[PDB]
Amino acid sequence: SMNPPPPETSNPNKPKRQTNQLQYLLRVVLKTLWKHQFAWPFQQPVDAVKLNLPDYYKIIKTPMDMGTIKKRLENNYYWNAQECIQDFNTMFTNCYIYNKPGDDIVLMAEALEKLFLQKINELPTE
Amino acid sequence: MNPPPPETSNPNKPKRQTNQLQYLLRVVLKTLWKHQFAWPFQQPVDAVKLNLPDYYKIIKTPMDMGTIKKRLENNYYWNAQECIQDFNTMFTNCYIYNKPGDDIVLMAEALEKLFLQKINELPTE
Repeated sequence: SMNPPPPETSNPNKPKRQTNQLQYLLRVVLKTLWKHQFAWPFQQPVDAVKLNLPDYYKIIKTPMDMGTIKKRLENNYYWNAQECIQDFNTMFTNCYIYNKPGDDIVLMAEALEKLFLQKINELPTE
Repeated sequence: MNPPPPETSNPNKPKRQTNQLQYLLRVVLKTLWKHQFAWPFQQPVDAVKLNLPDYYKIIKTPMDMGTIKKRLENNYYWNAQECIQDFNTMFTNCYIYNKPGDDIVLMAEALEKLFLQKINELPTE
């Protein structure tokens, strides 16, 4: 029933680089999704204890949230833009996995995913 | 606490069935209901669930698509403009409660654009 530690956000062993794509993922994609009116359930790790969801971390074994993605971008945790895109995709699919089609939280996640994809469509060239 | 939803049946008002009112239900309501952006507008805002204690302090004329649907089905509207006014109230309530450029406002603006495209083909009176 207890929450796991949050995902790691710093990797001292891993080389760092700053690219136009990674800058855009933080300053455009993360920032835009963060300020969306539907963003609140996704801004921090699911507190399954406080929300009374004892089965959440039995079902969701690869948790991800926007606060973690923000920290990973800030800490240069990602070398390839695709690692960051994968984390966003994990966050959305975790919502679809844990919940059921038509739940409001799912409709919120779907709207964020569609906006996310629109912003990714304009990712700077590699 | 949320207010009661808007009234949708008026036992005193006479009733009529017109091409414009049919179109508003069968075409306009139907098309808007199925838009990707429609769900936040399909029922009254549940300000208790969303923890928005200020919503019904700011929005004193609430309106939503489910109420419009019911009003059309119950012949609550005599004039098509009464129904058009309700859609317009729905959209402006979003602009009033929120701020320019908010994502929810952009959603309402897209629904309003579609609404106006459909109203442009409303049958004549």
